[PDB]
Amino acid sequence: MTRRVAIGTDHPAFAIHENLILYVKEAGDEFVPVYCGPKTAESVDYPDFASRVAEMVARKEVEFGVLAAGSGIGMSIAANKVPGVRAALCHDHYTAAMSRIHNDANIVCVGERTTGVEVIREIIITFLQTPFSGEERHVRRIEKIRAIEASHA
Amino acid sequence: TRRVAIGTDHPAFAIHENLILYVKEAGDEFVPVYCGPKTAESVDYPDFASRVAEMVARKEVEFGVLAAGSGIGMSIAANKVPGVRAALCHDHYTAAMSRIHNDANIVCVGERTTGVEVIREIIITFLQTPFSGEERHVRRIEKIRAIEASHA
Amino acid sequence: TRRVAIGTDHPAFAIHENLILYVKEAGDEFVPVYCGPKTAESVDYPDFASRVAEMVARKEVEFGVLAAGSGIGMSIAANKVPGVRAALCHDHYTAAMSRIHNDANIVCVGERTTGVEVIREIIITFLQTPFSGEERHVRRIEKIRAIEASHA
Amino acid sequence: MTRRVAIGTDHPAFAIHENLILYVKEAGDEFVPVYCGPKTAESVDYPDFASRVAEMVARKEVEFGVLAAGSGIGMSIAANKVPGVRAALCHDHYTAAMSRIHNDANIVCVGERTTGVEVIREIIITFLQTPFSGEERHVRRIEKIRAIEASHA
Repeated sequence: MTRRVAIGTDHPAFAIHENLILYVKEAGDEFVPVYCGPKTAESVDYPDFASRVAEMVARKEVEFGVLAAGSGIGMSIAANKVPGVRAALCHDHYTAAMSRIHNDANIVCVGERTTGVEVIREIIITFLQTPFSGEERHVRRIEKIRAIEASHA
Repeated sequence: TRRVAIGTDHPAFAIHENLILYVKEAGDEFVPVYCGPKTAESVDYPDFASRVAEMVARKEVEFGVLAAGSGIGMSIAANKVPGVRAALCHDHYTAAMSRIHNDANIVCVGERTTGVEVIREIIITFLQTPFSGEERHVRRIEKIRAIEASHA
Repeated sequence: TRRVAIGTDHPAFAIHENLILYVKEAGDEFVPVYCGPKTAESVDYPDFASRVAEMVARKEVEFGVLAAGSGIGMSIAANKVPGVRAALCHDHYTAAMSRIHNDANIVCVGERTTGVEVIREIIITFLQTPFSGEERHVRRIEKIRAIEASHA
Repeated sequence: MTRRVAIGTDHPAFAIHENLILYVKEAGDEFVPVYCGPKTAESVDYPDFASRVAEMVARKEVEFGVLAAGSGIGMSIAANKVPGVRAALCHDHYTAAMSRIHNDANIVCVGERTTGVEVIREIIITFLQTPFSGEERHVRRIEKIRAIEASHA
């Protein structure tokens, strides 16, 4: 009945991982943060934690992923390489909402070096709270994304 | 000659001629190859993403540009193609860093989120900015390829 | 009835009917009063900023909306009018916080920087979000009035 | 021959004031940061430091101002109430450049809670390095801003 939300970061975004845990809780009591990012401030490679969270989402161990890094760009590239993952790099409320409404995104990506924590807060909450629309055209398009995955499997 | 395949969906069709011009503005060496819809009628972004992304994957063009409503769908779909690194950019900084850190080969923009002058800036910056070639970045990009390999 | 004066310059003239509609979308109580140019020919933003800002200052309308290329000129000029608090917004968060913290009475947007769907979001959020009325915010807003007074 | 750049913040942006000093220097050796923000992390009111920096710019004690706060919105409202000041709230490279090119802005405002430090870095550098265009229409429009000031003096 509650909804698990896996969280990953690289090194620069480690400073805000408690923030991320908190922002997930702020979305609602039904959202459970599962912190899977570095345990310390040590330099890491983003694809390893993108992969870690992405696989959890793909295997359905969690419903949602949060990936925070310098820019979030590498996070969104790495995570989308995992089949079943729809990872959206968001920079504001609008992209966060539309990633859910149009793309039924299951991973939100943000940049610690690009986006202020209060906007990251807003992004995480909006992403978790905004439902997928279910509308015919979006379903068809998401299915075409799945078709692209299959053709390369 | 550095060829740049351009794809859009319906809302971004209205600015396709802008994208063609912005690519050229990046320098004489940059050659736009328009692969988007030829009318304003509604299409599905993954069809145009795939088309551009396959061209990049297969080395038929060096770069792609995908423009849609938000660009989010474009970046999800394009990245499903092995060898693609598609970066959804919303400013100069992300456009630059996508090349510097990630050696992105596709740039994604939202026509409904980002004004055309910033889209212009994004495209020019993306094409002009070189990959750093720095050690850690090369290692991380290979790690992306190792994720692809693990699912192929 | 909560009246909202709308002003633009030339690049934002193309979306003036959008702004009129976005104001209405904020709720039935919101009434757009268009005070921008009536043709696409080039104008000077401070003329339209002043016009809208004077209406807000004089209490003839509750709110203003200024749309230009970047909105930066709009926000500089509008703020030169005593009683105006003009907020240049580029997303939902700034639009909300301009009302919550600053009790902004004019919202400024760039047609060349910010896509129309985000402009739509900015306008709706700006108009719908109430000022917090919190103590520190009231004190700081009065401090803004004391800066005006010190130069009048 | 060098160019003084006054820096102010409120409380939340105090954490990054050394960043701001550094970013001004990064624009070039000709740019001299003059830190005028809070000396400590104590809660302050943004208009007081906006005023402080704005007056310095208006009196021409410095050429440029940097104001960093939560959102930067209040900073840009307060600073523009000082005659002679053209304070631009910027959130990216484009607005930073155009504030100089079109508006000959003399104060840049940023939000610590909205904009990541690396974008703030880019904003400050672009603002300081980008020249005013001098073009006829911008001069006329800036003069109309001055005219608005006069009519309320």
